[PDB]
Amino acid sequence: SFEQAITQLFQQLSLSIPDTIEPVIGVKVGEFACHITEHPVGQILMFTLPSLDNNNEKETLLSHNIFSQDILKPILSWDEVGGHPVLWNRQPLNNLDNNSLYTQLEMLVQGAERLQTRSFS
Amino acid sequence: SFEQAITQLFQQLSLSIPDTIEPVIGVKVGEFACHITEHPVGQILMFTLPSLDNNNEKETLLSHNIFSQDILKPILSWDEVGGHPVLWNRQPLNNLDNNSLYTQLEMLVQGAERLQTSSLISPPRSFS
Repeated sequence: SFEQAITQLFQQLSLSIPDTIEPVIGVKVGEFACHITEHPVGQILMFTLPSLDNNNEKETLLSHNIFSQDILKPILSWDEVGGHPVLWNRQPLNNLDNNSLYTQLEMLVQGAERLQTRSFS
Repeated sequence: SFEQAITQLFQQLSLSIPDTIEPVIGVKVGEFACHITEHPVGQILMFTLPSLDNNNEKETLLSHNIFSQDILKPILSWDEVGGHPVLWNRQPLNNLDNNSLYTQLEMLVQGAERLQTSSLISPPRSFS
């Protein structure tokens, strides 16, 4: 059912339907590299690694996480292993329809856009 | 199906079943007042307002929100409307079990207990 979900999603996005479906699928939407996988079993998980800013205060960052009427609104978190932010959303694979994966990906990138409101090595 | 959930819950918790069942139900465990409600429709939301500390840094507080295998692991957030922190979890009202609503409340409370910092001995504080 996961393979069917990724297949259907790639179709809707006009993406080359993979004959081989890896555990973690990748889809880039502009500057946001999104990852799609099943975890835990029966749950579709999508995450992106946003680039926050030291300027943001704790309460402001935590404000993004308040619940809303949309269960797909993404959660802003931190991965202590890698040492960087992680924005993610999740939904059940049992209760999934034709616009589901597509909508979850859209909700994730919109949440990522909301986190932005440069120097490099 | 929501009222059917609050009953089984209160029953496993040996609580008095109200006469009206407000859209938002309240259950208090220890020092944590936990609010329960169906939001959005079909989803059972539980939340409590935990006491935090400037001690914890932004990365520490956000690290509590990483995804894991447990979908009931609560989320720490901030409610800018009320101006306070909110810890919450949520699960499909159409997939509950004879141990789900319970495990959800337990996960929320355990999450709040861990964020709390209590004095060894609470001193007497004045007020009006």
